[PDB]
Order: sequence, then structure tokens, then C-alpha cells
Amino acid sequence: STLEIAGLVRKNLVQFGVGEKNGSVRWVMNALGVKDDWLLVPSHAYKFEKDYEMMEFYFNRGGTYYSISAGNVVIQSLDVGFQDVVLMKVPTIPKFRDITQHFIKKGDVPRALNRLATLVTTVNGTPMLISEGPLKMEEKATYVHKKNDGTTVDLTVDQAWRGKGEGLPGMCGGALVSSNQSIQNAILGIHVAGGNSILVAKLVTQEMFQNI
Ligand SMILES: *C[C@H](NC(=O)OCc1ccccc1)C(=O)O
Repeated sequence: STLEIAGLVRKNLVQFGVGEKNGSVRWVMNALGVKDDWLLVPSHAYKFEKDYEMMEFYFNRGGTYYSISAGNVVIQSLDVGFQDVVLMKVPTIPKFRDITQHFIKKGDVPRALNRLATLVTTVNGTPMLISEGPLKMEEKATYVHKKNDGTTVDLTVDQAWRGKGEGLPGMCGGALVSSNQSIQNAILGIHVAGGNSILVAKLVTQEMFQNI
């Protein structure tokens, strides 16, 4: 069911924060553990701020904290070009339950179209189920990202789900879950943008995990 997939997502969601060494942590959004010490996280969380690699990355797992130098996480792309969401290996994180097999297969994408979905996310750790209207797939999705100084950048990704719904700051990094039980309520991807009553999630397929 949607709810049982949501439970698996919830257990693997951690809070992602960034701070200077010896500084205060800025909690930015969610990251989703997928397998071993690998997580999915929107790279827009960190990559557009100055000297990201000199920062400390923080992972809050239910009130237990795991920090690491940004230079010591291994970032892997989902595909060629910029997709925002990346795979990130964090050596200090406890091993995650492998949920990769709950992600949609590339070939099954059409089966999630025109059907409801649920964004399974948190706002700073408080779990939320956010209803999304019948889904469409945008071959190229463009959305705004607001940086720390209030200025904005326009990001474009390949293959992003679009659904009617209401998002709030911090929900990025949550997982979109299909209402379609015939594909076992597959995880469709990762929430990257919200606004104007539209929710955008980068498609993440099972096949993408082959990239390590
Ligand atoms: C949610 C996970 N499920 C999973 O990996 O299913 C794989 C499967 C299930 C049934 C038949 C073939 C393959 C889990 O934690 O098990």
C-alpha cells in the first residue's frame, strides 16, 4: 500500500544540514537513505553556495547526528547532465535498509501517469504525507532555487513528475510515492521544487542505482 511504502521512506529519511566548521548548523531539507551508506539528496541543497567542500555536512537520524566534511562524501550523478538529485556516500552514516527495489523501473513510468501520488516527506523531521494530483511527466522541468542571500537561480532537469499540491520549505528530498498498487506503490523520485500549487519531483528509477 501507499502507507506501507511511506513507512519505509519515513524510516530512511534524515535531515540534511550544512555548517562551517565550529559553526551553527543550517538544516536545509531531507535526504533519503537508499542502500548501504548511500543517500539521495537534491544537490541544490549545497552546490550553489560558496566553498561547499569546506563545509561540514550533517545528517540527523531521529535525533542522532552524523557529521562529515563535505570533501569526504562521494557524490555520484544519476545520469548525464544536471539532475539536481544526486547519490551521496556518507561513510559515517549507519547502514540503511535497502529500499532501491521499491523505486519505479524505467519501463513502468507510464503506469504512474495520470494517477494520484503521495509526497512522503518531513519538515525538519516532522513526517508529512502530502497529496499530489494526477501526475504528469515533464521531459524538461525548470524551477527556481532561492539561495541563502535571497537571490535565485533557475535549474533545469530531465524527467520530473509534476502534480497539483501544496509544498512548504524543507520538504525537498522527500519521496514521491505512486497511488498505483499494480506497480506496488512505487517510489517515483525525489521532491525538488514546490510553488504555485505545483509539486516537482525528479524521476529516480531503479536503473539509476547502477551508477553506485
Ligand atoms: C521493501 C523491500 N522489498 C523488496 O526489496 O522486495 C523485493 C522482492 C519482493 C518479493 C518478491 C521478489 C522481490 C524489503 O525490505 O523487502
